[PDB]
Amino acid sequence: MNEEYDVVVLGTGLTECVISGLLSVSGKKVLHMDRNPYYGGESASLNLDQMFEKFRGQDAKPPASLGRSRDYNIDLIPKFLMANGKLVKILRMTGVTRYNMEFALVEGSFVYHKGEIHKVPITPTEVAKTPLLGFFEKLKAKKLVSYLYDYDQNNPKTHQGFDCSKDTMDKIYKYYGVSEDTTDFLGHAVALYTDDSYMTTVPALEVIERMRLYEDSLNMYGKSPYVYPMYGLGELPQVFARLCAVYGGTYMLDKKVDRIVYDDNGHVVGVESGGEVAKCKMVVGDPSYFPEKVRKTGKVIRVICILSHPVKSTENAKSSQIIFPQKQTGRKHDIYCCVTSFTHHVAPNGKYIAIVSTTVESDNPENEVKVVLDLLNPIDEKFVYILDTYAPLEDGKKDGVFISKSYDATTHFESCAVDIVDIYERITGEKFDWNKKPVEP
Amino acid sequence: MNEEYDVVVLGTGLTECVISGLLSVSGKKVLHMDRNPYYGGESASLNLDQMFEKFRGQDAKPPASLGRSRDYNIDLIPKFLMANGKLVKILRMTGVTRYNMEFALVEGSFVYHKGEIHKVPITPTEVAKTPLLGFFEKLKAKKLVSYLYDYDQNNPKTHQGFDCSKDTMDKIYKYYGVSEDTTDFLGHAVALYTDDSYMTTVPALEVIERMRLYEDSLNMYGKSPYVYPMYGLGELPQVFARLCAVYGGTYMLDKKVDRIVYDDNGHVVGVESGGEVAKCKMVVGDPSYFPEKVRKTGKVIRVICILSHPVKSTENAKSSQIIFPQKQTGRKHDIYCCVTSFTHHVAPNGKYIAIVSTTVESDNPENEVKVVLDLLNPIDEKFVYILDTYAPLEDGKKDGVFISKSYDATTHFESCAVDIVDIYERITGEKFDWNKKPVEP
Amino acid sequence: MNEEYDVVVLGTGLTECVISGLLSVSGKKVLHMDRNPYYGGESASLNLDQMFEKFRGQDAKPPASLGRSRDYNIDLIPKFLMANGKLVKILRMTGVTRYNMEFALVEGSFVYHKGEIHKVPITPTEVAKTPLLGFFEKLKAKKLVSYLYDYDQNNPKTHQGFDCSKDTMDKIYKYYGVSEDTTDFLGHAVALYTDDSYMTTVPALEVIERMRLYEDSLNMYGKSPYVYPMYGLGELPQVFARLCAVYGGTYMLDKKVDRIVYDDNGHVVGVESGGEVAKCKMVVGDPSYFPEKVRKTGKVIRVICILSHPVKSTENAKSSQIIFPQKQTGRKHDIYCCVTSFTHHVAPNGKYIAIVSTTVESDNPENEVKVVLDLLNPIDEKFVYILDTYAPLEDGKKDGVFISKSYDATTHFESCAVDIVDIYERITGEKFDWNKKPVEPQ
Amino acid sequence: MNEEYDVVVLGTGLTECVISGLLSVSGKKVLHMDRNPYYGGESASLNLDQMFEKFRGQDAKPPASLGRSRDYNIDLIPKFLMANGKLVKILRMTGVTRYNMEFALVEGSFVYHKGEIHKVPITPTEVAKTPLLGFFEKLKAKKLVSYLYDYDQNNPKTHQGFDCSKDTMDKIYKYYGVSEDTTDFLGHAVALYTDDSYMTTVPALEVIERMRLYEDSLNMYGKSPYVYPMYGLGELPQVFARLCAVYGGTYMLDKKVDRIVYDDNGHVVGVESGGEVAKCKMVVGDPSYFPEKVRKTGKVIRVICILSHPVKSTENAKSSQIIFPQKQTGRKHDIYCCVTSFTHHVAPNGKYIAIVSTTVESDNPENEVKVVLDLLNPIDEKFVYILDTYAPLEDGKKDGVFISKSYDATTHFESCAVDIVDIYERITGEKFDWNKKPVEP
Repeated sequence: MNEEYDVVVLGTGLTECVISGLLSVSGKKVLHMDRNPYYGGESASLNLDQMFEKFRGQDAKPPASLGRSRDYNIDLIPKFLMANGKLVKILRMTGVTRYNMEFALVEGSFVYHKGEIHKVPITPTEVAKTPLLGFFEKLKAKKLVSYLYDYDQNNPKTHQGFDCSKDTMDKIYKYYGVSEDTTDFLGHAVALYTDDSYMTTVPALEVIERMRLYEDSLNMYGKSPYVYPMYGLGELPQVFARLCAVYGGTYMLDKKVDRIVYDDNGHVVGVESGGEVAKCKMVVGDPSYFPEKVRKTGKVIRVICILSHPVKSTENAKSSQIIFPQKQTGRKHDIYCCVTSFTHHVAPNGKYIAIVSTTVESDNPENEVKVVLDLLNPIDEKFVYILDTYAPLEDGKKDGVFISKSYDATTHFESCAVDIVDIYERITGEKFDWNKKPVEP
Repeated sequence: MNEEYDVVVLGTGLTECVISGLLSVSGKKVLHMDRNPYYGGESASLNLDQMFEKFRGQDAKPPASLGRSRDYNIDLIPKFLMANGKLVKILRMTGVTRYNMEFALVEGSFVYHKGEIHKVPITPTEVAKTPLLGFFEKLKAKKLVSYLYDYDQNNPKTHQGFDCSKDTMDKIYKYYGVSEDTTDFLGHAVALYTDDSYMTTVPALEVIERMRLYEDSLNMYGKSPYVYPMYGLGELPQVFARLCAVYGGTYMLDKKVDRIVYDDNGHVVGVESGGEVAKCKMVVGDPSYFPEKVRKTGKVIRVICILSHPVKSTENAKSSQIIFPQKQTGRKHDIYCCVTSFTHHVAPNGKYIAIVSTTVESDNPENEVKVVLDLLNPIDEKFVYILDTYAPLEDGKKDGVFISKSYDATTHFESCAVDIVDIYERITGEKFDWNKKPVEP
Repeated sequence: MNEEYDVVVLGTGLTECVISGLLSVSGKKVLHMDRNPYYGGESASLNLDQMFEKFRGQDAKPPASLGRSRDYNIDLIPKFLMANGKLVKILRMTGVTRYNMEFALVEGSFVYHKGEIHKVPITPTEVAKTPLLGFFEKLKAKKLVSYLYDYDQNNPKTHQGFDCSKDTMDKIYKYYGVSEDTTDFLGHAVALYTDDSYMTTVPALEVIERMRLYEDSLNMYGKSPYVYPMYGLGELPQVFARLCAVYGGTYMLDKKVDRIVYDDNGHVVGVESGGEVAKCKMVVGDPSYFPEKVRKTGKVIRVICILSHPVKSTENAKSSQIIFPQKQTGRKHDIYCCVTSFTHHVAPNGKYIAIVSTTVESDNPENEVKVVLDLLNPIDEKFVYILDTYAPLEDGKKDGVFISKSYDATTHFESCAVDIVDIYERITGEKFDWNKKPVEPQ
Repeated sequence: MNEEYDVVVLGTGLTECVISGLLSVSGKKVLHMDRNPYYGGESASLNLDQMFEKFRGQDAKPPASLGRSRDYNIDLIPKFLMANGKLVKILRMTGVTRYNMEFALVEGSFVYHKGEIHKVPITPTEVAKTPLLGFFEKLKAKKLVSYLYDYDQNNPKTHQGFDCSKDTMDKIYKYYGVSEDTTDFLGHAVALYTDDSYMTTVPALEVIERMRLYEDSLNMYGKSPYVYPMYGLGELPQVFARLCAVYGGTYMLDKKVDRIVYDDNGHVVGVESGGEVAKCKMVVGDPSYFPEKVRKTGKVIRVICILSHPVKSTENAKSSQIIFPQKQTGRKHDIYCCVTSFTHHVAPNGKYIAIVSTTVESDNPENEVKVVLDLLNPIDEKFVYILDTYAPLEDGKKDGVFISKSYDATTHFESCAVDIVDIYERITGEKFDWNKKPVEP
């Protein structure tokens, strides 16, 4: 405490934890602090007593019918990992995945359409029979998926008049005559886009590669391409604090940040806590530590629901991804629902945690997610969690202050992984090297 | 019973079950029989009462201190699965992985050396710090393992003077100056070879692929590269019997086979049971059904131990792989010990199943594994299970009789998977297509 | 022409011509250049006047007794094709073999032993009676060759204690008690190995496959397993230049290369010629175009002999393969002699071209082949052709420069075909697909 | 002349010569006779003086403008050999190919279509560019020919919905939508069928084998699949007579056959010539020797033309096969025209032999081939050679008299080879062994 460090990291959300670990295994001396006595900040993992204290009052105690409090590990901002996606690869680079850490598969992958949720179809055979599509759209979509699944960039016989390395997806969509019913599950539930702007801005080959990653992971784990840590995302700050200890640093909880110390040029030189100042060349943290350097970008509502039953139409799946595309709901933002339960040891036996999340568009944020909550009824206990979202004004290169974005409403980790890579590139000034390997402590 | 079939399959060991499943999803009409009223044959799954009847006498009763008899699911021939290895990939092709069949990971991977048990090192950092190696061998082995994981055949920068597609491992071993201390854990515990003859007979790239499979399998769930079914291998005949039913067939248990019916040219034409003959073009079975068409290849001892404690030096692992390389024991065959417990629901709470297996070299097989049994003490109950091993004289193309090999002493499924692939290739006359998908019933 | 191309190919030796043709039928846009006004470079096809200018002087004229100069098509580096071997299959893939191109059979296949040359024995009956072996070795080699031709990998009755998929040839040789006299003609004249290292490094099943290839080709064409193009190897660049034209390109002769253009990372981006620069992703060529990227591997002497008579003991053969195994001559390299004549339209009527080749071991290269030349006497005209051999330092994947090896002394094309396959694999990064089929020209 | 023999052979047509040769190299004692002082009988090789004597009169002498009479070797029944076809393989088994007998390739292979002669396309690239097909048929036939050459019976991936071991060509033809423009050159000029009945009577895989034979023969030397002996087919009887003496027999020319001698059961026992009888177990001969044991099957016209120019549209080919499919000529039988010249030393330098042959349908045989003769004009000399054709009533097993068929109109040897194999199988009672090797003289 109060030394000289290469970097000071503020906050124990996943983005800061991963950046901090990447710096430590690269040889940097890291001081990592958090003002709270717990990990995660806005993305903390709470038990049932903590949920009632936070959402109902200091005196409020949970009813016995909800079960034993310490059986709950409720991640306030739950997200699944794509089995071989960017975050999984970044976590492997830090080495924390080899610890006493288990990833378990998610049982379900579902998408919404006309008041019902259905399994996400992958193969041309499944698309030709999927209840998501009408009779005439099934035929057009079966041909589209056959072409995309049979496409080989190096084999011109499969090109059939398109160069997906250069052409965008909108031309391929219009050629096969598919509607929003096809592009929704394809673009949002398989390729994991959050809006349809990709149809004109990215080559079709990139979209095809994303669908292949979904199929690759799905065939590896069976039921879905998604994994989630046993006991929930709260395990990640724990392993990263042990990782920091292995490399000589320590995670300091319950340490309030008095001020950031800047020089005459406005560049960071230290962080002051309890009258002591720790010198550093850079500082990294989430928006809450630099109110003067961020701007509000919107709101996200998350409604956390404890259920005593699986979601109808998911075939009694005990954990599940459910996508609500905006064009199926009359919205400009998708709604996301992820379901976890005792199978990931986040809830007692027979309990399910279903968390519904979306970007706020109106004056009645709760009403925006009513379409999802109606599919979850009956709900034993419901907690409304609305947060403001922030983004840094500058990239950090001028002032040495590298600030992460708040977590968006998606229930997968791609956008958090994209932010992690971007922050690390802003720190190092170099393109992210996916082959960098840790140094001996 | 008395019909026509494409293939008749005899015995419900895993090899027969997987081949039988492959034939059904490929569209063939299969009659699958077993003379026993139970699944598995010599590799059956026994509870405690069944164990005592088999190994102690019809009248011998288990002591109450062993716990509830039906809490035990003891596989007589236990083997772990590589999480992304050949058998799991074949199982994915049959579709049984989508059924209600749950795999839980194995916690530990250990190798024996100079009287001690140690973790299997994978990363260059782990190899640089492992107690398996001396001060200077750590450095030689660190450079070797770094080179192998960074080796890319299509990237010439990583070759560093070797072409592993043509060069063998012995030239690379002598170049880095590693000893048996390195080649043992690397070749036997990571690459899963059973002797060192690979050092001259296979390209180094074949060894590298095996190391990548280990890292890939470990990266899937964490902790170790091995998985094992909940309730043990006895779930596999259950799911494959259901798969057969989906395709219209039935698994007939308790049906003794009177004779195999051949034509004048010696080719199979039917199987006779209870005075009825079922016509077929081919027959598939384990050696016990065709004594006149196999030859004895040796014996394998399996010593089954019930423990009330984890194995010393495995860090209280509740499931574990332990390899005893032959060069560490003064033998010509490796000894294998796999540990499972309540965590795979094969033993009651607080109980461990430790099974020691090796190829028999002498007149006192139990004494051959004494080095391992001494590390397990104290042992609550010990059962000595010695079996003869067999291999077919012909591959089946001339007579239509396709016979599997007996299960070898290894505690992983690689060699059994190779036998499955070979048998299927001999049956179909085609190279095994690792991309085949099931057909609709 | 100075455009943008996928690949630039430099030199018209056979290796470059085949690589260029394979790239064109795969759809690539190829620029093919040569500094000479003629094809082939060191492997060019010369007439008699051209031979005398090259080997005797600008003023030297051939004597009338040698016949019409333009009746000669002398390949400076002659090699036979194994009838269904790798090169024949690669040539078929390009389609150049379907042109106005005829392959003709070679009449003889002979091997040297104790001062004599004899027909290569194939069947166990021929092996049991060949003058290449002594009395007891005939019997030992008859049982060995009987075992190899009766070997069936799928039939265990024929294994007789050996698994030729795993066991090597040295164990089979030593078990049958054969000496160098058997392994020489068998390994060098039938299976076409150039040294005996295969006996420990390659499975016997591969060796058996090579002997079967020889026997199968021999039964198809009769006299020998070898074919040779009518009018000689100079026909190959001609059809390959026509093949390039079908795919829109042109073979540019007499085009000197000013400089190769590389980027700051050292990778090729273009080739500069006559003040013009043609951009390219890769460049392909023989060692002479990249002196700084190759190393000397040795020398090869070729002695080109015009005869007015067939070679003695070849039964008046008008074309012939003749192998001189190194263990039969006290050397560390085999000597090769191939004979062609009017029957392949490479020499006038009554004339024979016998070319003797070996890797140079000493300071007197001509004397190293004297054992062969003495068997050819009398010799009307003799030309000594000594060449340096080279091999590239890198495979081309780092810098984009894919360089061929110099042609070795062998008078068959397997090692050249292995070089072509390797080069093409280095270019595409994929294992050579022997089933790849041409695309239609645009 | 009056000895005992295993077999007596009568006539020196090729069929008799090859059967005689096969018998000799198998060890049988053969007597071979002919009533003529010359070889070949109806298929003899004539020089120019002999042609005018045969077709113009004893007194007619050829004009000097035709060149040196002995420069001509005109085979009255000319046929080309498939470079790797059935007859070539039989010739290899007899060993005559190692003699001083030279085969030279034929330069051109052409087919007639809608009034024009065009090169025969073999590869998919040639079919994709051939003038035989319209624009859209070019594409469909390319896919058809690709499918046939890529077909592997043991690989079901290449089947693409057809089992060519059982399916016929008509279903595959109709599926790819090819017309007679494709089936004519494919079936008649490539596969060498004489009518389209194969489309329904033989498995498609037989057709694929025939196409491979064409491609294989073409790949042996180049330019075309056909070879022809230097100096013409008259060289074949010469080597077989030399072969016969080497194996202990004798060829007796100019020996008239008085009678065949039969026993009381009607089986042959000897042949009588010049008051001497040679006993034998069997007799083999052409129809002219057994008039009471054969029946007339029709007629064949062969028109022999001497040209001073190559055939139009054959690209100045100096030797050529030209097929005229019946559907292009308004006939029920194909017309065949083969061209040879000085390059096979059958004509003087600058002269061409063009022989047109077809089965006779009408009372004016010459008019039936007029469509071809008009394409040859100008013709220096024309000879009309009409023959009756015969076939045996019995197969010879009962009476020991094995009779060959007369030569059909085709200008390739496939049917003559089929007759040879059939006759030899009738003699031996065994299926023809294509791997049998000669015995030592």
